[PDB]
Amino acid sequence: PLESQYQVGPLLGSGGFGSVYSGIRVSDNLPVAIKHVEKDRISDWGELPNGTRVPMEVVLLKKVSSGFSGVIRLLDWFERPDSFVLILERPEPVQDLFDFITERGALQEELARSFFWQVLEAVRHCHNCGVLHRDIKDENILIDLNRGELKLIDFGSGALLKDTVYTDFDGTRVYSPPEWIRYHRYHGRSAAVWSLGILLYDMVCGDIPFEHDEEIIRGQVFFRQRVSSECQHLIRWCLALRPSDRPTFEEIQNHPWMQDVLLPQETAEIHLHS
Ligand SMILES: O=c1c(O)c(-c2ccc(O)c(O)c2)oc2cc(O)cc(O)c12
Repeated sequence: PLESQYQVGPLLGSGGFGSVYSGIRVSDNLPVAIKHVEKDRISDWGELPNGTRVPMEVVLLKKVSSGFSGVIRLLDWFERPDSFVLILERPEPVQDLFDFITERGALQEELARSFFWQVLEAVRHCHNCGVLHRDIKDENILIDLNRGELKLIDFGSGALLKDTVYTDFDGTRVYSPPEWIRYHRYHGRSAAVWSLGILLYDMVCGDIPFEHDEEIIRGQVFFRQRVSSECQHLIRWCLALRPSDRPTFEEIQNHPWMQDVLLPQETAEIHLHS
């Protein structure tokens, strides 16, 4: 087989998620993203059904890879002496939500509703597959600008979903809940809802609501942009200080602010000018 099945293109990005390059599967010109991850920098390892040591990221991706398009799919992976190479889907054209928000500022509520709904559907799919992302944020969401479809990326801080407490976390701090800040303890679902509240605020205000630990613990949300009362209400519910006071995914999707969502294709035609 060998890495020769792909043609490497420009470097797309680099950070705590490794180095990701644009690529093309040679056998059928399929667009792909090629992620290199150094073995030394992988902290959380897992096991494949057959007893092979792979990055947790590979285990989680396999569990969420199938028909549904709300998550970027793992097409293949390789092991090198000092690294792992993951071959992932690559929509074209695409822009991550962080760059999209940097360029356009705060999003109209109609656009934030379509986007947020799609993130909720993707997170539900991950949880239904027994996977917790633990790093939901704008930088980890890609927008397929032609189809108006959002795709979750970088499962490198994720874990298998469980009903017991998590005492470890290596995702983004400014998106982490007060219970992790103060006690180093959180439950998967409620911590995810907290990050979804941070993300929703980020979408409708153009920036995250909290920067310091003190602000997260206090949980007081100030709106810097004009935002409807219903949206503000949903945000404040997602950012409730007590985990049990937060909405479940069902309660979020049945909220009045979430009604009459646009389909992804309508979303692109009206807001992505495509
Ligand atoms: O298709 C793409 C993709 O999958 C990824 C990706 C996947 C997993 C990661 O962990 C990550 O950091 C990036 O980035 C991209 C960046 C681009 O500019 C354009 C793309 O088409 C992709």
